[PDB]
Amino acid sequence: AMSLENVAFNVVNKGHFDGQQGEVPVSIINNTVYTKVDGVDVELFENKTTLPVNVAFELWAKRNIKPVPEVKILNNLGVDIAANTVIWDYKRDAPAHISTIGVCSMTDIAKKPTETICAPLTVFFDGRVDGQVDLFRNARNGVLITEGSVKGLQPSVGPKQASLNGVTLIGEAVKTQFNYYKKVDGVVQQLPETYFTQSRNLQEFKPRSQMEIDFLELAMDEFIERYKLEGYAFEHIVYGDFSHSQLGGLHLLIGLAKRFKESPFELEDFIPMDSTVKNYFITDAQTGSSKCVCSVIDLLLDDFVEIIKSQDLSVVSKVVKVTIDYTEISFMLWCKDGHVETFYPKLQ
Amino acid sequence: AMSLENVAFNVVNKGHFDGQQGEVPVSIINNTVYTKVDGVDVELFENKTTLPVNVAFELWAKRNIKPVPEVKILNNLGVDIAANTVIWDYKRDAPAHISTIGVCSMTDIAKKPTETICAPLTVFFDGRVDGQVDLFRNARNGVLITEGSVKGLQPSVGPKQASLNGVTLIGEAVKTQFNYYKKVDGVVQQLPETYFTQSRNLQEFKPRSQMEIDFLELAMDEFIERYKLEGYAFEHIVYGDFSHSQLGGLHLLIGLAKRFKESPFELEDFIPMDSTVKNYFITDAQTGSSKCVCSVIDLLLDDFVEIIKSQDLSVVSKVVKVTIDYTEISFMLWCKDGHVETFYPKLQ
Amino acid sequence: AMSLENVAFNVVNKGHFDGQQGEVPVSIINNTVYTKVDGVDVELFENKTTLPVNVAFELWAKRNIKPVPEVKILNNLGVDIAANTVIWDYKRDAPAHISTIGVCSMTDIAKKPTETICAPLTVFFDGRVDGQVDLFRNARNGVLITEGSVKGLQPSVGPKQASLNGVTLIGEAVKTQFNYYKKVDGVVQQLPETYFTQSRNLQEFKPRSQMEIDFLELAMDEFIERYKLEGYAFEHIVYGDFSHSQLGGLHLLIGLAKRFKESPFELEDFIPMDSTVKNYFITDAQTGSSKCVCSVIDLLLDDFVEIIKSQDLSVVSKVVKVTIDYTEISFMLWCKDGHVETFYPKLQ
Amino acid sequence: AMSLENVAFNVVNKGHFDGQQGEVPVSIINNTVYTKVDGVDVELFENKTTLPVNVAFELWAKRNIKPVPEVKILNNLGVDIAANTVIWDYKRDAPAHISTIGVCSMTDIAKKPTETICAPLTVFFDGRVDGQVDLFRNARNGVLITEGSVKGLQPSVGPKQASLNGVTLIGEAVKTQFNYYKKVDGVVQQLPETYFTQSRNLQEFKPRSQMEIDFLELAMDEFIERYKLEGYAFEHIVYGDFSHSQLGGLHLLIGLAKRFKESPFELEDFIPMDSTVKNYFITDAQTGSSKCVCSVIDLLLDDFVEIIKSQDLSVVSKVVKVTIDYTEISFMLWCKDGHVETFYPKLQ
Amino acid sequence: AMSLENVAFNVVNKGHFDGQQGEVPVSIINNTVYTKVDGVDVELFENKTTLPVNVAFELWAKRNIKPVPEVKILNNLGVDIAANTVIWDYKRDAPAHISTIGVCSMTDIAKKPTETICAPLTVFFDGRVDGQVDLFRNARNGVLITEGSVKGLQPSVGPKQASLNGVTLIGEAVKTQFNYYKKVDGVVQQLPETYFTQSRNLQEFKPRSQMEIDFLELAMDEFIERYKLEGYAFEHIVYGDFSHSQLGGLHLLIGLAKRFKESPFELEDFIPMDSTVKNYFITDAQTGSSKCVCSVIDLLLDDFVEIIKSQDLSVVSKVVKVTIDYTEISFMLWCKDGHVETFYPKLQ
Ligand SMILES: CN(C)Cc1csc(N)n1
Ligand SMILES: CN(C)Cc1csc(N)n1
Ligand SMILES: CN(C)Cc1csc(N)n1
Ligand SMILES: CN(C)Cc1csc(N)n1
Ligand SMILES: CN(C)Cc1csc(N)n1
Repeated sequence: AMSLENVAFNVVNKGHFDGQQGEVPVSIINNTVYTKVDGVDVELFENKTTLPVNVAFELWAKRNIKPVPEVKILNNLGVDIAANTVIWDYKRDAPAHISTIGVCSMTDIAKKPTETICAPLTVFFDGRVDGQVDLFRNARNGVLITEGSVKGLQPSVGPKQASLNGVTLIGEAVKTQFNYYKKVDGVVQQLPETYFTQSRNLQEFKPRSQMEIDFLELAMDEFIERYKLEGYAFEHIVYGDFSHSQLGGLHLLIGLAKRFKESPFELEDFIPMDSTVKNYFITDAQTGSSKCVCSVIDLLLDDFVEIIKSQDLSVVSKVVKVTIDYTEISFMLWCKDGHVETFYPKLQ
Repeated sequence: AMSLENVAFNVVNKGHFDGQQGEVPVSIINNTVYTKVDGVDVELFENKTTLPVNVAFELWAKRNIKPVPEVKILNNLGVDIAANTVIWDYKRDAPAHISTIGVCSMTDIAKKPTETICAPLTVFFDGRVDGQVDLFRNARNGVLITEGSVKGLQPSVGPKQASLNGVTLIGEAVKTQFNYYKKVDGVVQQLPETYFTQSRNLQEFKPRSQMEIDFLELAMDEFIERYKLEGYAFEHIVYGDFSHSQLGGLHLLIGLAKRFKESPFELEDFIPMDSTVKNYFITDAQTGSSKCVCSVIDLLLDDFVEIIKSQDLSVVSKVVKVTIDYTEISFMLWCKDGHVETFYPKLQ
Repeated sequence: AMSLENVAFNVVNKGHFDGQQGEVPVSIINNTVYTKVDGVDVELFENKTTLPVNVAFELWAKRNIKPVPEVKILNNLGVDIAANTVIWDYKRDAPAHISTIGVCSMTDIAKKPTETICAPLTVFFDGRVDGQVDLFRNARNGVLITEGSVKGLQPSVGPKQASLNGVTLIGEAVKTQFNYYKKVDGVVQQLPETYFTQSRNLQEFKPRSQMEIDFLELAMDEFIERYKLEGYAFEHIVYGDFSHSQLGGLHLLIGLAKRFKESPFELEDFIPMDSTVKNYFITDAQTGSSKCVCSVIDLLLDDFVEIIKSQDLSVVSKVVKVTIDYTEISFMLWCKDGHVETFYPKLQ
Repeated sequence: AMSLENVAFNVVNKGHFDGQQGEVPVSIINNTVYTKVDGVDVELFENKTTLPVNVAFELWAKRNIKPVPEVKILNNLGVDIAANTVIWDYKRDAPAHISTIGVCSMTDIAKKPTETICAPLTVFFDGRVDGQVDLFRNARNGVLITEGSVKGLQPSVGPKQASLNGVTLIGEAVKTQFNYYKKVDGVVQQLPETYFTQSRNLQEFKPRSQMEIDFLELAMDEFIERYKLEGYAFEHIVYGDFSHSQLGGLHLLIGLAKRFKESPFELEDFIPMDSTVKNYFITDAQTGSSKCVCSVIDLLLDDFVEIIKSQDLSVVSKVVKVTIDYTEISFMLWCKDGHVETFYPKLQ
Repeated sequence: AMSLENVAFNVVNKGHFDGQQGEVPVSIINNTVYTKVDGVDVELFENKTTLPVNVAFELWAKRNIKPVPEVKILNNLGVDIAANTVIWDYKRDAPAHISTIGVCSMTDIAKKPTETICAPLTVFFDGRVDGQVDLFRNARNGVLITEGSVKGLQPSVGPKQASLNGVTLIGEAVKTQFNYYKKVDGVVQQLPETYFTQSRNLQEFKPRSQMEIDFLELAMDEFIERYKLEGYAFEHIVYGDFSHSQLGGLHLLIGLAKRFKESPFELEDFIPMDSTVKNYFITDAQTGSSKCVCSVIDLLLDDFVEIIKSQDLSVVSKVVKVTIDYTEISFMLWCKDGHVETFYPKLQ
């Protein structure tokens, strides 16, 4: 019963695929899906994926329209595929996963996640869908999200935010904080202690603590004095050094947000995907200070201060490993005479 | 209930659209339609039309698989559209008509040829389909084909041949000779008395008369002597003159077929469409004699001899109009001292 | 050290990928790979696959240039992937398998067939490559070909022919007849007793037995008399019935080859892939007799005669299953009064 | 050693081409370069050039990431090609020059600018690169930029701004003001006296003089009074006349910037390239006043005032030639009774 | 007055560009040019070049329709560009040269070959066009063809054949044998004494000497005996050795033509361009003997016999340089005990 014309009918009348009956006239030209609306063609979808246009159209129409974990979380947890849904990746304008289970005849490797092809894959299960907690309970590999408790299983409290139709938000009218569960080879895992990235924008940056309010409001030297940060190189790492041709530090999103209020800068996202650590080719418009690979992480300033203040400062250079978004992030810590020179997410 | 996947299902299982129920997985990439057959994509259709790939695919699947009039006949008769069928043009690899009636939601201007949008268009009707003779009686404009007699309607016996799936043939197991009828502005039009082109190939040329057998077998001077053709310039017009840089004459397909047995030549079909008169950029491989626009017609040699012998040879140059395939073909007749110099389908 | 320019260098200098060092300037435009040869671009490859142009180019350069089993055999045996080679499908102008093992970084699911992702897949192993017989012994699933005996393994003698660079041939300077072995779920499977299709063309058809020579030479009634085939409907099944609008029978390639010498016909290959049984939309040019789905098999006439003469003729209709190319081909046998009416590869 | 996969590796790991060793899996689909990052394709480059996708990708990766002269300056100076670098044109999303020298095997006309093919071309040399001042000294044709003095050669002080990764800026952490030198047929040229365009944006417009601060702050009549501009048509030329259907004047960017603070307007950049004078199809959103070709120049208001006050106002219409960005810009000056009516960059 | 619609008008009415006035409606979709002929689109041109579709269309319409030197001759002579004509390469379906002189505004580097940009380029001049012999006398670099004598210029008699509209022929109604002249750096160059390749096809092969007639008619051992070729390895070099997995010898087109009459073989033209020596990936269908790079030259058998009989047979291996089509072709001559083992165009 699935068809191009039926997917298009659902998009036109329901804003997305809603299992409704009906067909609309469709025309495909190159990578674009159009529909006839009173004698003229109207664009419904432009394929930006590496899948065929009609296939990507159907997967985009069948995307999950509930708040879902951000793609970076799913990737860090080793998710290969979702059970009977499509996690659409709005950063890549493409499906987050290569294959599907019970979604599209062209991409499906199975109809149900109980089929033996899914046994080695880490299947994403959503406890908000009936029967998915039980499917995770019998799955060999999987990642489960829930809104509440699961009998016997100990939860890992996930981030406060989730993606709803490409908008990362902390839900007020919807629940976005999930309990995370993971199984590897039939064994429930104890998920590690983890920090979480805040997933904020440069243009819409809002502080989420009194320390972050003080960072944005106070001058550099009075914030450093207030929070006893002397010797931690926040002037370089967080504020940024725009005095040399190569831009110094600037690895925390809150520091880029502070700079952004004063003067603009170019951020070239050369690997445009969702990731815990982002790399930008940054050009500061005021000074002309630039850096080809400037690693940026959006940690709550308090969490970053806690991380940097919990490090031994007696070695010239070492790798500092921190669990962020369930993954191991390596940082390079450079010290001199017991003070930090730089601390940055390792470009590895 | 029409869909891309249903059209594809019919192509895969029925060799064409057969109104069957079912769907197959389809992928569209550029101008090609594929289907998954055991994990790999198999090409079903490559779009060579100016219509969208999925639209052209549906029209090609819905093509008429009965013997139908050749596109040149339909064009000569002023056919704009077909009633509830698609006349596929195998020479252009595209639908013969821009729009449809009751065939495809993207190309349809109407569901039934009785809709007022069809009134000014010359609609093609097929008497072999129930109700189509009556639809022609009520159509303001149209062309009707029938296998037999329609009470009160004066018939025009059409050509012996018709196109069946792109093969032009004189039916033995099927009827290919139709009665033709035409209406212009609600009035039945008297079709003119006409010659018909034979629709033969250069490579598969077969003589269809004793005169044609003699043309292919006898030498030039003994054929001309046998058929009393002295003074009719058959040496130039039919045999061809390969002695100068510009190829002389060579306007009858049988003459090209005779030459082809002896030595090959290049025929550039610069306007590749079905037409009563064809134009080729011909290069003779043996001599290097060539002509940018060599008009070629496939008339039965007897018909061409009858035409040329029925002309007044007392004027230097004049236009000779001959009805061929229902259209008026202009010829340029050039004479000197009561003999033909050249006679060719007038270049426009 | 694999690159687009290195694959292109190998194509230009070695006719294919040969592991040589070097690079040539390449330009990719749409689906075509070009190389600069003295200031002008020369086409190296036109992508006809659903894979990206550069990816398909690399797989085509890395195609197996030794005689390999025909794709229909591999498909019939359930082959999903090849071990460290590419079986190029010359009929589809695409790789026979979706993924690779140790061939191309874009398509590889593994470097070696011992990786756990290959365990559920039926991997094709070539005993002519060092270590591949051992790899088959440790594979959970696979198909092995060999030129000789493997101690302890019960062989299946395969067809006499193999594909060498797209040419199906019976090797004289090379071995094309292989021993076949198959494993399903770690257990060696007994390959069934089978007939083999002959893989002949209509245009280059050669008889391979005295019965086939007699079929092509004798008239229909004297061949049927010589081989005692009265009551077996060879007039319909093998010779073909061109008297009605729907073409009767014509299911054996030798019968199409016999007809082809007398008069031509159109064969529309609507699912253009390699398969034991082929389906054509056939239009006979002489009569206009046609059939949307005409199933055609190229069996040696003697094998087909043996099959049809080994059937019980006392039931109106039944399915007759025959093992051909290791697969079970269903036939529809229709009888009346102890004589065959029709026998054809069952349309699905 | 140059390859598609190596260029892609450099882009992924270094933010641009950095001569590093390594390869990443690449897929090319249409005009887009992707790389596999954990099973999914991530876009690296979308070709907007008229060069092949892989070729444009390599040139974009090999773009100059130091502050370089703006393309309009290079064009006005007659630069045809750059020595061993790529000047990327961010306004056209394409290389500024057709060919390269020592950059890419597909576009290179030479490896070194000393090769005889470069002798007639004006090669761009960068004194900040070792040996390039000496290469300019021996070049027949060229344009040289330097940060300081060149022995024997008299410099032309260029504009204060340069382009750094597509951002036009006046460097604080980097030097953007260059000394310009030019050679035609082996002879060092005396570059002319020139004004420079300021290269500002409408949205980020900042005044660069007290007169420009007063223009943006004061009302029209008090600015004209303060700067004694009565009779110079600044009301029309700089402020703009929005009272008629055709938009009057509005040829100086500062005037568009002033209007922009009050109400928005549409600027159609119908020839989107870098040029000293820009032409826009402007539609004022508040009034509906519009002009198909509104020539706009960004001159410092003081320079424009100096130019207009240095003209003879006694003729109805004449061409006024001004050297701006080293090129001759023609202006049309229209006067009546000794006062300016209009003064605009000539639409020629 | 040059336009897309005017080029299309000329193609439709004149079979090519003929400088006529007029326009036809054109539509461009992807790489195809169409024209409306009675409401439907008819394909005029499919772009197979790396140039834009409209640009390649114009160059193809403006192709030289007189017999011209074969592209291999022009390439061997170092021709970079043609004076006021387009040499169409029918083997590559593209212009033979990158740029033009006085042909198309998109590809022209000059209007006349006297412009200083043409001075370093070897310009092709055609003495059959008025003023082109004089233009060659003033050109710094060039190749001139003439039908007769140029006072003072020492001629080189070229091959008997030329290309007329893609057909290589020895003219009977047109002159195809030209006098050749070449200039390098303002100095007329003495063209070397050369053999010429015959430019024959495998399918249309005709012997051009009594020795070639005897090669095709006599058995291998009686031809070798008749022409005293014992010890020259013609069994390997010309006849071919099909006994091993790697195809032995087979480097002369006449030997491939002889084999072709007996049994077919696959010739993969992996670098499809016109060249004196061609390389094929050959697969013999009868034996399965194959060779990845089989160099093939079409020399008149007498010329090849003269070349091989004029070599010293006392060294194990040496390079033998032979001038063919004005270029120096290296051959690898392998001897043992005073007899030839192999002699083949040296693989590079
Ligand atoms: C282009 N990308 C945003 C995909 C998309 C969604 S809706 C539409 N026209 N395109
Ligand atoms: C390419 N043209 C013949 C259309 C067509 C019909 S089936 C197929 N693959 N293409
Ligand atoms: C078009 N298809 C045969 C693939 C291919 C191989 S070589 C070339 N130019 N294309
Ligand atoms: C589309 N244009 C901005 C080129 C470009 C640079 S990085 C990328 N994906 N495209
Ligand atoms: C496809 N190639 C032969 C170019 C061309 C000339 S005419 C036409 N339709 N295409």
